[PDB]
This record gives sequence, structure tokens and C-alpha cells, in this order.
Amino acid sequence: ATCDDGRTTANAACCILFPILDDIQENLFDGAQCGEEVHESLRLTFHDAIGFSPTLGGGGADGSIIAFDTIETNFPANAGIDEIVSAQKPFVAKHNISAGDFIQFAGAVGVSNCPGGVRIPFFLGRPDAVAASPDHLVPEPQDSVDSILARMGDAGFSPVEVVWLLASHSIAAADKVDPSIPGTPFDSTPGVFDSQFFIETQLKGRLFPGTADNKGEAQSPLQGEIRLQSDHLLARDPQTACEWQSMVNNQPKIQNRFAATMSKMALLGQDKTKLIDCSDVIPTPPALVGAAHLPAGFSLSDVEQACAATPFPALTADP
Ligand code: HEM
Ligand SMILES: [Ca+2]
Ligand SMILES: [Ca+2]
Ligand SMILES: [Fe+3]
Ligand SMILES: [Fe+3]
Ligand SMILES: [Fe+3]
Ligand SMILES: [Fe+3]
Ligand SMILES: [Fe+3]
Ligand SMILES: [Zn+2]
Ligand SMILES: [Zn+2]
Ligand SMILES: [Zn+2]
Ligand SMILES: [Zn+2]
Ligand SMILES: [Zn+2]
Repeated sequence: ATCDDGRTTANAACCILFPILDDIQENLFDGAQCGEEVHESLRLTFHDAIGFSPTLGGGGADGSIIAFDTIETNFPANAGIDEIVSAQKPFVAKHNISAGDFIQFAGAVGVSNCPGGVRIPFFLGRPDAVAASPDHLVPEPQDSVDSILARMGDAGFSPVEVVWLLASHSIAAADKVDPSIPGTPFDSTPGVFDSQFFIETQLKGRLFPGTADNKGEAQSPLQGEIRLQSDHLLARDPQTACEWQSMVNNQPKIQNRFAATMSKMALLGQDKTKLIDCSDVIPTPPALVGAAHLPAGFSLSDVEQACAATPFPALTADP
């Protein structure tokens, strides 16, 4: 199909997304950057979608975190979410798509701005949310591996899928874990969708970048980085450690698995066969910049190897 402005897309219904794309690229993502609002919007996709439990209720990727913001943004696990919800809400009001669609669309557009990134499949047509998520459905950084895997499993994800989804922490920071150091990233390349997160979480912790007694925080290897206790544990636990290490210097796997598993997450509570595929509206991401490395001055001995079957790969350090 050819849209009114000459841009093309496979299914004509998708034409409505082009003005939305242009608006968010300039006015949400600061001119199509992989920056704060991309990171926040990607976190929002998860906090919206994971509110889904056969047992407990919630409609998944339904826009409930916007439509029922008064309730959901007060949940403890949604600390700091109010900011991106408030930023997104006027775009939803202005344009003519549902909040559930908007959240997933903004997340997919944002990830596409990040070097090394992917186009997450995107489907149009979610109806408006009809219930708020229950509380206590979003994993927290102080939670055990068993708890996290059980919650994610309840929503439909296997342990390897949890690892694949956590490639998101390659383009991510924390504002609330240690509020003395807001905006501290989880890897050294928060503007690049790469394997640095999986490398750097494997390093022996050295220091706290801010204060030393925050709930859900582990020692970081680097002053410029914060480490979650959940990521500390997932990198090392026998259930997940081999998958975690398998991501290191495996950009094609990170790409393929993140796109596929994000599509699954974006469709929680939804039925793809009732939606329209608008995947081709998402921009082409830039190629990876940089390559997998240890931080300058580090060596393999600084890696806490946790996969008995397979030694950690031989990376070189920054000069
Ligand atoms: C599996 C368990 C997970 C836990 C315990 C967890 C925990 C956290 C925490 C504590 C933060 C920092 C929030 C703050 O203090 O500002 C964060 C940020 C973030 N999370 Fe995760 N997360 C998990 C999974 C995911 C998944 C599946 C996604 C996929 C979309 C995701 C995407 C992000 C992003 C992109 C940010 C960065 C937000 C920003 O820069 O402000 N997380 N996560
Ligand atoms: Ca939801
Ligand atoms: Ca990164
Ligand atoms: Fe509201
Ligand atoms: Fe509407
Ligand atoms: Fe509506
Ligand atoms: Fe913030
Ligand atoms: Fe580096
Ligand atoms: Zn900005
Ligand atoms: Zn912000
Ligand atoms: Zn923001
Ligand atoms: Zn519009
Ligand atoms: Zn375990």
C-alpha cells in the first residue's frame, strides 16, 4: 500500500502510524536518539505487558498502565514509571490509537534507534484496557531467581526467554534503585544494543557507585555503572548462567531472540490473528557500534565464570 505522503507499508491500515512515528521520533526520542525516553519507553512495554496472570488477572499488553495510571503507578514495582506515563499520555490523546498499541509502538520505534538494535514485530489494533493490573506482578530487583522465573513463567516465559528479554538492560539505567545517582546505566554502552550488559554483570563486583545499602542493588565493577541484585543472581544461578554467558559476543542471538521474545511480550493478553501486522513501519536500526570487550584494565580473571559446561570466551580489554 502507498500512504497519502508516499511512504509505503504492506497493509494500508498501517498508514496511520507514519505521523505517529514522526511525532514520537522528534518529541519523545529527541530526534530519533537511543536515550532516556527510549529506555523508559522500553521499560514501560514490560511494566504494561507483564500485568498478566491466568490465576490473578490483568490484561497484559493492554495500555492499562496508562488508562489506570492512578492505580498502577503507585505499585512499588512501578517506581519512577509515572514520568514516562505522563510523557506518553498526551501522544495517546492526540493520535488515534489505543494506549496498548501506543506503548508497544513507542517501544519498538525507540529500540530501532539504538545501534545494534532490532525491529520488534509490531501489530496494530489492541482494544482499550478494561481492568487494571493487579499489584505484585512486576519482578523487583530484590526478588530471588526462583521468584522471578516463577512470575515470568506464570506469564508464559521460560527461563531462557527471561535471559533473552534482559538484553533490554543493555540500553537501560536506574533512577530509583539509588536515588543519589539517578541515570546510572546497567552497562557501559546504554546507547548501544550490545552484549556489554552480559559481560559486565559477570565481572566480580568492586564498589557501590553511590551509597552502599540500597535494596535490590549489588556491587558494580565500574564507577559509572549500577548492578541489580537480580542481574547479579541471574548471571550466576545454575538455572540461567549458561544462557547468560551464551549471549556474550553473540550479537545475532541477542538480536533474534530479543525481537522474537519482545513480540511475544507485546502480545500478552492479545490475539495476533485479530490484529494487523505493521512491522514494516518500524525504522531500520543502525548496525552495532563497537565489539564485545572487557573494560580497560580488566582481564579474564575478573570474570566470575558460572557456566560449568563452557568456559567464558576470551575477550580482549579496552586499551
Ligand atoms: C526479569 C526481571 C527484571 C527486573 C527485576 C528488572 C528490574 C529493573 C530495575 C530495578 C530497573 C531500574 C528502575 C529504576 O530504578 O529507575 C530497570 C530498568 C529497566 N528495565 Fe528492567 N527488570 C527486569 C526485566 C526487564 C525486562 C523483561 C525488560 C524489557 C523491556 C526491562 C527493561 C528495562 C529497561 C529498558 C530499563 C531502563 C529504564 C530507564 O533507563 O529508566 N526490564 N529494570
Ligand atoms: Ca497492562
Ligand atoms: Ca549496551
Ligand atoms: Fe488516569
Ligand atoms: Fe481511543
Ligand atoms: Fe478509546
Ligand atoms: Fe526518572
Ligand atoms: Fe568500554
Ligand atoms: Zn529527552
Ligand atoms: Zn526520565
Ligand atoms: Zn523521562
Ligand atoms: Zn494522529
Ligand atoms: Zn537457583
